Amino acid sequence: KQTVAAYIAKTLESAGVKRIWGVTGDSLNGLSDSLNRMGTIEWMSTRHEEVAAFAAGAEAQLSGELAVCAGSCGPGNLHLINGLFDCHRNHVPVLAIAAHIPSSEIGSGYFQETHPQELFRECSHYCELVSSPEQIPQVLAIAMRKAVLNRGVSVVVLPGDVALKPAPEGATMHWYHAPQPVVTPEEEELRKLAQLLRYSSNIALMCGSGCAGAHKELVEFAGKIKAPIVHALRGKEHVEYDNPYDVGMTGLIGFSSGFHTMMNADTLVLLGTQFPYRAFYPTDAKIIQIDINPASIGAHSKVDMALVGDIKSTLRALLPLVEEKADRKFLDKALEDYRDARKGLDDLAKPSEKAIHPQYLAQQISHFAADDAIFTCDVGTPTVWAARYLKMNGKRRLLGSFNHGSMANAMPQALGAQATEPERQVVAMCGDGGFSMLMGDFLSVVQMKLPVKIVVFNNSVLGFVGTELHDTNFARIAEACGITGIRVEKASEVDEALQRAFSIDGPVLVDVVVAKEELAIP
Amino acid sequence: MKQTVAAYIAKTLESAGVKRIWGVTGDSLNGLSDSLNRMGTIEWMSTRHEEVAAFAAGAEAQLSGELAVCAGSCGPGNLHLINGLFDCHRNHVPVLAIAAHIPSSEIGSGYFQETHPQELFRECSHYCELVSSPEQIPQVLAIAMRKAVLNRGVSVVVLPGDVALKPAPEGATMHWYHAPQPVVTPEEEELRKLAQLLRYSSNIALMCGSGCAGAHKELVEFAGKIKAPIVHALRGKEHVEYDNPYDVGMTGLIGFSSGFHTMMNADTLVLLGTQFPYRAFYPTDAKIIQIDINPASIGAHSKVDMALVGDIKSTLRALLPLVEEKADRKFLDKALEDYRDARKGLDDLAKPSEKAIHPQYLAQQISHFAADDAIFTCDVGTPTVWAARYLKMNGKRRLLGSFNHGSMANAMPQALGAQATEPERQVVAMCGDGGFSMLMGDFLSVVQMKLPVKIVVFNNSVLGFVDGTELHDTNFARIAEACGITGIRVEKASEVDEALQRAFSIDGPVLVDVVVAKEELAIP
Amino acid sequence: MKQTVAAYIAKTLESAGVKRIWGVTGDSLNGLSDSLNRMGTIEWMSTRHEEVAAFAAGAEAQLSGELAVCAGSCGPGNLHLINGLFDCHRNHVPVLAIAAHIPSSEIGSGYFQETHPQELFRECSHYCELVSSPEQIPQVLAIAMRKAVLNRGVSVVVLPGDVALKPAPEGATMHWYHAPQPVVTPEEEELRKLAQLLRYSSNIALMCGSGCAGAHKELVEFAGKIKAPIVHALRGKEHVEYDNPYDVGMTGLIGFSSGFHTMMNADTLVLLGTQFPYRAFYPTDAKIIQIDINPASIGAHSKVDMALVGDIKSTLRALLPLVEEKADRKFLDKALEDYRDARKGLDDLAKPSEKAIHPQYLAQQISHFAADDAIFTCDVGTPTVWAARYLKMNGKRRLLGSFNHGSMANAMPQALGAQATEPERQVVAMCGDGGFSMLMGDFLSVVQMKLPVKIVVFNNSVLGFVGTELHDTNFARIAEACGITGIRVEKASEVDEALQRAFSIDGPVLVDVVVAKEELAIPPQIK
Ligand SMILES: Cc1cc2nc3c(=O)[nH]c(=O)nc-3n(C[C@H](O)[C@H](O)[C@H](O)COP(=O)(O)OP(=O)(O)OC[C@H]3O[C@@H](n4cnc5c(N)ncnc54)[C@H](O)[C@@H]3O)c2cc1C
Ligand SMILES: Cc1cc2nc3c(=O)[nH]c(=O)nc-3n(C[C@H](O)[C@H](O)[C@H](O)COP(=O)(O)OP(=O)(O)OC[C@H]3O[C@@H](n4cnc5c(N)ncnc54)[C@H](O)[C@@H]3O)c2cc1C
Ligand SMILES: Cc1cc2nc3c(=O)[nH]c(=O)nc-3n(C[C@H](O)[C@H](O)[C@H](O)COP(=O)(O)OP(=O)(O)OC[C@H]3O[C@@H](n4cnc5c(N)ncnc54)[C@H](O)[C@@H]3O)c2cc1C
Ligand SMILES: Cc1ncc(C[n+]2csc(CCOP(=O)(O)OP(=O)(O)O)c2C)c(N)n1
Ligand SMILES: Cc1ncc(C[n+]2csc(CCOP(=O)(O)OP(=O)(O)O)c2C)c(N)n1
Ligand SMILES: Cc1ncc(C[n+]2csc(CCOP(=O)(O)OP(=O)(O)O)c2C)c(N)n1
Ligand SMILES: [Mg+2]
Ligand SMILES: [Mg+2]
Ligand SMILES: [Mg+2]
Repeated sequence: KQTVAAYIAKTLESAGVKRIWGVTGDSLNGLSDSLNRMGTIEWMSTRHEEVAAFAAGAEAQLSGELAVCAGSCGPGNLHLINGLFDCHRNHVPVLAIAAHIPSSEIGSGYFQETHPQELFRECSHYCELVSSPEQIPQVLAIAMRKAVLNRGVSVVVLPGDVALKPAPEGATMHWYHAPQPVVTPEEEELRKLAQLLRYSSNIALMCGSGCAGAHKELVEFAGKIKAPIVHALRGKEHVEYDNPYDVGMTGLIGFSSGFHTMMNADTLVLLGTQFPYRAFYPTDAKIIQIDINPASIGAHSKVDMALVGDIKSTLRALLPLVEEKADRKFLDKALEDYRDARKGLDDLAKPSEKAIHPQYLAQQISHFAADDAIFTCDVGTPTVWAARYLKMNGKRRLLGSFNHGSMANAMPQALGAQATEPERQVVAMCGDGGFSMLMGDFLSVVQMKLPVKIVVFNNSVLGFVGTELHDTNFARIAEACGITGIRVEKASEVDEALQRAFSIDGPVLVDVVVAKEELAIP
Repeated sequence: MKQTVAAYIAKTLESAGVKRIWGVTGDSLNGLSDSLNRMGTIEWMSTRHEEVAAFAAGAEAQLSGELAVCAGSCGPGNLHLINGLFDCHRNHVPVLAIAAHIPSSEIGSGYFQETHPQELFRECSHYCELVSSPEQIPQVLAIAMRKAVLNRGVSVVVLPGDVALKPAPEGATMHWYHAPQPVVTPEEEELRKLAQLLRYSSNIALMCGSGCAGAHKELVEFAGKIKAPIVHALRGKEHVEYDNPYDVGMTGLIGFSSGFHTMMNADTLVLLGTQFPYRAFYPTDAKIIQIDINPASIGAHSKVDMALVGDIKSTLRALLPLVEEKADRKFLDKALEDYRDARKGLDDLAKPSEKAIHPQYLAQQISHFAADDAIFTCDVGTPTVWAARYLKMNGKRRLLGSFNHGSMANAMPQALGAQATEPERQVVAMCGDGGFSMLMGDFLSVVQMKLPVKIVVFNNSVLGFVDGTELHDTNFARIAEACGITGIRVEKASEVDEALQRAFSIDGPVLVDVVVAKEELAIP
Repeated sequence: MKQTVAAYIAKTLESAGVKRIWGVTGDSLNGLSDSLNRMGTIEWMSTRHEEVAAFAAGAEAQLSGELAVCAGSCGPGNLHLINGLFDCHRNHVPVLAIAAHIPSSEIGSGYFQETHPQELFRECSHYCELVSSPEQIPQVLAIAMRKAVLNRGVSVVVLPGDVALKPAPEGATMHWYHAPQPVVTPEEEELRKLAQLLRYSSNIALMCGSGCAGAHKELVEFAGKIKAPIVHALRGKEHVEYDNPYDVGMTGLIGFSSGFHTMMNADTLVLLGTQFPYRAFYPTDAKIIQIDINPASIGAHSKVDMALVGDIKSTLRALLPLVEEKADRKFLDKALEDYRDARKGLDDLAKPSEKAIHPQYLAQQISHFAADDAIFTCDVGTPTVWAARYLKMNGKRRLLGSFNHGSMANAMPQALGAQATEPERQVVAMCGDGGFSMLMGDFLSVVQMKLPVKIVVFNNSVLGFVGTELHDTNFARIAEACGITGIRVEKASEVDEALQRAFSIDGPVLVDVVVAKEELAIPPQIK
């Protein structure tokens, strides 16, 4: 004998969830009451539910495990929506509990009435209203299983009255963790691919986050066929380290070596990528794509050969079939292009008496941040600088809103990262627009005591792609909130400001006045 | 080489091997019709109601294992597809629907025939998008086709008639690379855990669904190794219920005692590739193990103590060598004995009589006289019960229905698709009188398309599965004759054998209108 | 009152005056069937396809002016209603759809027959909600019924079969108060402005749609006062094209020259209760004034220089005394002359011949021999063209079609609803061969319900309006096999007697008329 809400909480507990992110409301009484009497799952109270969703997404990204957020009826859960798009687009396992108005009032135009079970369809792969307690075991099981195994958001919509009703007595709360299966293409398909590669030249690999966990195989594959690698942004943390074949990125924020290697390839292998910018794929090259998701195949380019498979096990099965190629002209030219490009990048990142080049600031962040720091970066120029200047190493992490493309993601994600890894350094590279767009949750940094290092790229503008922001002193604002604030205006002050911020035993905001820059590198 | 968006679509489908498109025309489909006529390779199959086009395409996809296509004109045209598309999607068969749409310039104004197909079809598809711009078509079509084929379901492309007539992007490619399913099998560690669990479990039953298609050999070997009786969900019947000494029937209301009891009494239950939806028929204190390729199926209709994601064939192949042979066969032997009793009860109901024709007799005789490799379709209603209980399967015969979506009137439309896909093969539609008359207009398609379907109407002059249950008494044989198809009216049990034999021999379509009694479901 | 949710619904409908519910049963409808049986007042009308139940309910609501109801079982059952509900909603007729739903405990699990009707029906309704809890039903049903009747369109109530069987709330009331439409008239200032504008406008035409229903007298008086020819949109035909010396026909592709030119050449155009959707047929150079009760109609298919919200009857009554009589009638006289030419062209196409039966001859003869108060329905396709051009209206006859939603196969199903609603009245369905065969199963409903519909099939063995070839079918033979009289007509000389026979027979009849391919154009009259 327990409530529907208790059944949910116990089942989550069994699946190993550690916390739920949200803001309360009366519609969530059943859930709050369960959490209080359970005393194991921790409630993380944010100032805006949007931030709860972002934070849960960051937690799921880092842990590889189901994360949970919740919102009260109407406006409460509606506030989650932009953060849930980010979670879903980032392919991270997140369950959203959307509390709903009393079921008796549905359809009458009631106080706070919305229809969450319709609103959230696009940003989830499962979304249903629990009208009856008898639904909860099936609805919760499918929701959790899809969130974890399909890697995305599931939404359970729970009227507050239904939450307080008795759960079905025979229902079980134990959760069996089923890992991903091994997914690899048919042997014949691998043989066909190997044969194709045998007779292809000037091959480049475009690698995305689907290569996570396959570093060793990827590097061995590139070396075997002599293929330079370019990586999509979400592949950066997984691909751009211990990798003599990596030659950068394309797209507008990429650089010349990535751009040319991609354009000039005669054969292109897309490995676990969704890189969306169609005009950056070459016009006449064979294109081969390997992905676990049929929906990704052909999404942003023609495809001459498609294979469904997980990158790690596909490459393991493929490697022994692939003959080593001696011809390395294309690779050598790409590497030479890369050397030139990096040098161009580096020339932009120097100290000056004029104004602080944000690329200098980003470079120094990378230089002084921990060996295993977790970085988040706001959509806007901070994404450009992170892409171009953060050095990855297989331990560091980079989170952003790279697919959904939302401003204001950095600090909220940092919040989730820091709570998930309390001992780890977390550095939020924020825009002034981004930081102020969800500024209220700066107070969460204090309230939750999460030592997040916030660095604001204060260009007092909405700089990426004019439209001015009033000269704001964020350091002063931090101090007023009870967090250490450091105002940086001279390039010579940068090094010491970052070192101080990182050493302080607590959260810090470094407010750096930076120059407006350009995207292209001459 | 300039070409229209519609031509680009048609060429791409041609390259993917599509042979026909099912629909009814309209002006909003001019682009498409024009290019099908120019191309002269994909055949246009014109039905009387677009709902039937969708059912038929689903039957084609079910039988061929390959992408099938249907189309509808703007507004009401494509809207007519919807019930059939639910059936396709629920049956997990690869179908592309081209929904022609009003001219894009009139969208949002309350125009003649305005609907929003890109919203309507969300639920019965895994991909559904409006093509506003010619520049979309290569990506939209690629994703639509790839998802339909590999995710096994319906994709919808909504195409305003004016956009269809615009130039396709010049660099777009129309060649289609056929990517087969991957091999999907659980990690080794998980298989060893399962093997260990089975080693310490007793009284194991297997509940097998259509996910076992292609895995017959492994399934039977597995059951024999651990001594587990098999019960099958309805959509597993054609794949599981033959050359199988472990099979003990079905549960659910249309199942029977042996299936019922074996399921209820098991201490360990292994769900293999099944979505069997009737929650109260799963046992209450059993360990439940479920193997499925689709995370959404896991735990959908029962608790799950151990879940594994994997394809049945490849999972059982990897699992078998890890599983120790069990000597204890009491549970299996008792299930088999139950089964012997149940099958005798079933047989007692299927006898000729002077009173009235027992539909179960009729079904039994259909099974007896139909070809070794006949394709059967059956209407939702009593014909589904009789098919389930009396059609003998053998690894060549096929059974199609609307088993998940549960729509009346599916049998003849599916038969239409089956017959066109396999022109040399015998196709037998087991129809209800409600079902047949609900989409009766496409009976004319049987003549127009010259598809020798054998239609057998279970004429109980009622909506018998379930006020408004009485249908005015109707002679469907007479209606057939008036349409130019042979009609045989059967009212005495003694006439059944010869009526079926004549129908099956006739070189053309035939409707056999059999007056059958009302029957109870339970069996004494 | 101890009763179930379904019983509460049935009693409330009974109190609102509903006489019948159209549908096909299913187990998910047990609660409702149960209640209807026990009540014995509302009649269940069983069709062969639920799509037909929806069309038929729409026809009933169109003719009676009152709430009509249809129902469907869970999943495929109610899903089958959808195309007919689009027609109802687009025709602005009050219809409640009861969509039975799977047991609420199975929702979200991928259950047998699972759909989400509360999402599917959003576009073709102005109210659509799931009843999860018995406590909802009084509010949900009250809003559903009120919106259907007063907003004139479809409301959908989605009702899981288990919830249907639960107790209704004990204090709920089942009595229904009928609230009529309010009087809606523009503010006096706006009428004054309009009158002033008309005073200084010339060459004025009126484009009149079904919003003019009930305003014939005022409309004709208004046109005469300012000397404005009237053209009518198709759905205005039955309301406007009779006892009207100002009416000069229709535009659009199926309209004719006089309508076309009057519309194109006007310097001032007044849209009265119309949604005429074909944008290119509005004049490019004229002042446009639109009066409508629905803000969503204003400017939907043309620019608008002056807009007024009001009901046509009230608005014209308040406007007339403000409007000065105009002496200048050149524009009107020219339109009337154009009209005389156009009707003559129309008439020349409607002659008997030994070659083949011109469908326009067939339509003309239907109009000539049908009752003076017949109800006509016509399939989307050529029958709509012929009805538009050849049916003579008179203020008693009615014309139903699928004119906005534009669905094939509407004619016979609408005829079914019309005949049941008016059992003593002659109902003539002008069907296409495509239309008739597309929902042919419900031909059996004509027998089962014993509705004496007169079906006339324009058998051109093609999908003629717009892969169009249909195998030669003999529908008369099919009728006979179904137990209905069938008359096969192949010579023009046989038409007159075939129609007279069909209309006299005390029962339903199908007249299968082999007709020729035609064109929309009408050759000009001497100039
Ligand atoms: C302001 C801004 C500018 C940007 N500009 C650029 C730019 O110039 N260049 C750039 O590159 N990015 C840019 N982006 C980021 C860009 O939008 C995309 O987010 C990114 O390029 C996609 O990276 P990915 O392909 O790894 O994406 P993901 O979305 O992470 O794709 C993962 C892919 O791998 C597949 N996959 C996952 N797991 C496996 C597996 N085990 N085996 C096989 N396949 C698997 C998935 O199905 C999916 O297709 C920008 C972002 C922002 C905010
Ligand atoms: C009137 C009527 C009465 C009915 N009553 C009954 C009844 O009493 N009993 C009954 O059993 N049915 C009954 N049904 C049918 C029932 O509703 C379901 O259709 C049926 O039980 C489900 O069968 P299944 O599990 O094969 O379904 P499917 O939907 O075919 O299930 C397939 C499952 O296998 C998975 N899968 C697919 N491919 C693979 C693979 N390669 N490897 C691993 N997994 C895979 C899928 O993800 C899915 O979960 C009735 C139907 C009707 C119309
Ligand atoms: C094959 C085919 C071809 C067609 N071609 C043509 C054609 O060539 N020409 C043609 O005219 N039609 C044609 N149509 C029909 C056409 O599509 C439109 O449905 C029709 O023109 C609309 O007529 P209406 O304005 O009366 O429409 P309705 O939809 O009946 O619009 C009524 C309008 O009045 C408003 N209203 C209602 N009540 C009141 C009131 N009391 N006071 C004020 N306003 C009120 C409503 O809000 C609405 O704006 C065709 C149909 C078909 C099937
Ligand atoms: C919520 C949201 N609003 C608007 C945009 C459009 N947009 C993208 S980048 C950007 C500028 C971001 O400003 P800031 O955070 O200050 O970053 P900057 O580029 O200035 O460094 C805007 C307005 C967006 N991506 N998301
Ligand atoms: C489109 C549709 N309408 C209604 C139902 C509910 N229903 C299920 S079986 C049935 C009666 C079936 O009639 P018939 O085709 O004659 O089969 P039988 O009478 O032999 O059971 C009905 C009305 C349904 N499943 N699908
Ligand atoms: C359900 C539906 N499908 C398709 C269309 C497109 N369409 C419009 S008219 C027509 C021809 C109708 O054929 P028929 O009923 O025989 O009429 P006619 O031949 O007299 O034009 C078609 C197929 C439609 N409007 N509605
Ligand atoms: Mg900025
Ligand atoms: Mg029957
Ligand atoms: Mg025709």
